Amino acid sequence: MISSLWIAKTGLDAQQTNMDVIANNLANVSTNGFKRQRAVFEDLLYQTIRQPGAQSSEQTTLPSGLQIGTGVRPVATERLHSQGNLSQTNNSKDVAIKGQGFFQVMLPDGTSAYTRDGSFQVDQNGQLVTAGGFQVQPAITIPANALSITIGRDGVVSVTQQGQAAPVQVGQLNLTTFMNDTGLESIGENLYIETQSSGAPNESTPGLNGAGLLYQGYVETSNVNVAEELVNMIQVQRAYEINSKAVSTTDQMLQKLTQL
Amino acid sequence: MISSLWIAKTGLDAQQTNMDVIANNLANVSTNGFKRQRAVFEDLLYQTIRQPGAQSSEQTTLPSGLQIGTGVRPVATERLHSQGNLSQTNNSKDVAIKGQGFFQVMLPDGTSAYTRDGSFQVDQNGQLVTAGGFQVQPAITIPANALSITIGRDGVVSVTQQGQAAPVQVGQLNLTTFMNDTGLESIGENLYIETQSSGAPNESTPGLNGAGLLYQGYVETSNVNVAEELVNMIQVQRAYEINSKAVSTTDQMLQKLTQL
Amino acid sequence: MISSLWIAKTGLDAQQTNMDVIANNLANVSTNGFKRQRAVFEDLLYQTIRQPGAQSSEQTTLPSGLQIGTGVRPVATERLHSQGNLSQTNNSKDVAIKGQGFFQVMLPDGTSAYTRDGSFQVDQNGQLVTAGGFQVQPAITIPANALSITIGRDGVVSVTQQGQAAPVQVGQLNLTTFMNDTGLESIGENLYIETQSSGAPNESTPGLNGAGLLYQGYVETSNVNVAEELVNMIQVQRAYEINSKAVSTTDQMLQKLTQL
Repeated sequence: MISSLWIAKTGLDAQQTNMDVIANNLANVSTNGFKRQRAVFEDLLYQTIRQPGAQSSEQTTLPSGLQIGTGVRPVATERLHSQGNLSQTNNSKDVAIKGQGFFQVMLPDGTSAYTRDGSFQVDQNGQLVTAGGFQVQPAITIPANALSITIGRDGVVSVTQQGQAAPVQVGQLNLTTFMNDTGLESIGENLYIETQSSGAPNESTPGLNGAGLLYQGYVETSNVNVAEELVNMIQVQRAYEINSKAVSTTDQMLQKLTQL
Repeated sequence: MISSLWIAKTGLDAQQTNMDVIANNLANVSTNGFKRQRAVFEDLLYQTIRQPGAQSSEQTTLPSGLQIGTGVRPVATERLHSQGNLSQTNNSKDVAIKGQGFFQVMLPDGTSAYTRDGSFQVDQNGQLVTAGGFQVQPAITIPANALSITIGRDGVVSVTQQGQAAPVQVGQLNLTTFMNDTGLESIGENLYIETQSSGAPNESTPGLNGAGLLYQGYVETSNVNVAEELVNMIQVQRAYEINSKAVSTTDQMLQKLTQL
Repeated sequence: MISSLWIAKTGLDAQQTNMDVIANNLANVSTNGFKRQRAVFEDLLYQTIRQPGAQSSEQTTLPSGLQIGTGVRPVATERLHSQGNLSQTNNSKDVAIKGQGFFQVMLPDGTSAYTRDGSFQVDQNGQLVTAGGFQVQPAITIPANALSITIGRDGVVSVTQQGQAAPVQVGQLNLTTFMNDTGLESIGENLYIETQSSGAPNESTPGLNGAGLLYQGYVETSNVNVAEELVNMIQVQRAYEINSKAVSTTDQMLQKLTQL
């Protein structure tokens, strides 16, 4: 209709996506291992009318010609993979991570996902699963007569058998690093899957080769900054305010043109 | 948006960082070996509208030109490395430090960490560890037939064997001194790893070369005074209130402006 | 468009600058050595319609002719360089200044800046740097075998070596003073630079030449009068309300001028 109205529509859509991201952040406080997400925006086409070069006279140059431009196309959402603030859960199955690294988990379809969530569980068959039976990699099977479990800083998981005066080592729990942590594609369940952007996964025991360390009895909190989200929400509401104002102004312009 | 909103956003961000630092300081009272932190702030860019020099006429000079300025960027969260108070734990397996010095520790990489926590413990294989299987350096192996253990002010760890009336020298436990204590980067557990600003580690015997002494039966208490932290908290909370008030004022300004 | 509307726009922009200054002042509470700014405004053109002199008759003179006037152009922002409130931070690396004067600092660009922050450090090479690794002036280096540092209120810096019973004089730390401290152009980091409105930097030992004294273990707090800032913010909010109302009135007058 008018070049103005499409531009304002793109602006409204951009503010709406930005509010979607803020709402997803704000809802996911108190979710373990969640990574704050933030939208990066990007301006659209520029309809060039007079070429910014294009010497006007035989000598003059015509600096900074006429170009209009449209749109606010949202180009990406970066995920901030910073260390969450650890919290003392004092729970024997809850393990947190300090530094880079992701737990590897075998999805029932046979593919591997990666989670920064150590809110583990032990099922019927003794496996370490994670809130949904997603069996970890490599498998760790607690003996049926084990009493108490411990997970060292180096990932060595061992149990205290009954009667046995020793912590026999049951399994080894290793992490995985991606040379682009941000490029993982989340599929829900607090899980990410490998894509072309993240690059190949390097699996190693904790500590070695850039991975972090494992802290039993702690859980990683979401790195969502509450005040940042609140001011973001105020700013987004006002930007939406203003863009709808622009839509209405273009409406009034067009309507006065109609009754002409 | 409005410049005011960005400036006040940075103000709330800085005050939240201050509040979180103070909360960590206050919640870690009665944590052995904790080191008190404080945040140091720093203002951001100054948008110069008129340059403070920039003569107007051929005579006049325009003193103190117009520059707005933004932000309260927190330039650091430094850590005060003062000597904590000694308290009689009476436990023979706990040692504290008087003066400079950190107990060196082997991470699973083969690197070095450093901790002022001498509540040493015995693993299954007899190596001295510190709350996490951190095999102290250099390697120290408590004998199986240990009856009592002593650690002098020069750091020699010697044990009483059955039958023999002599404290056989089982190991030596020297401290590590950095030229900049503040520069250390914590990785939790009250452990610090060497970094470029801390300086190269100087490993040396206790008591000599500026180091401190090793006191058995003592634990060093956190250098956090509750009264100081509470007065600091009062000041910070009032600043936080004022900054949120400024954000709300800018909100009201904008929403009325759009009501126009 | 309308003579009313451009004047009202100038009023809105002046109030916006005023809120910017208030928000930067108010966000920089709890910033050591910060100085409050205050914006000074200045009315624009006065379109003369009838000259206030300009005899109408051979005898009458027409007092108080007709001139309309526009604009509220903000002409300057003066930074108030008074003494902040010294507080017992009780740290051997924090020194405040009592009276006039600035610490000179050598930026890596080679040029000189000046700061009223004593929140110093010692980097890996022993030098005193200022929360950002900026080498103070003149050169200084703490010997590696130092145990303490004291800054006499004359400015002489002396450390206590090991063994030696004498605070060997490491160096001398002197201040810099300007005739117009307000003229200094701040560039963030709490560092100002010499501008040609401030004048040549006159460097001298503390005390002499009108420079102030050095107080170790103190930090000079920002001189932001919070009550003045808050009442100013309320006043600015209402003034913005009023100017937007002026824009609204002009808009309605135009709207039923067009409807005609």
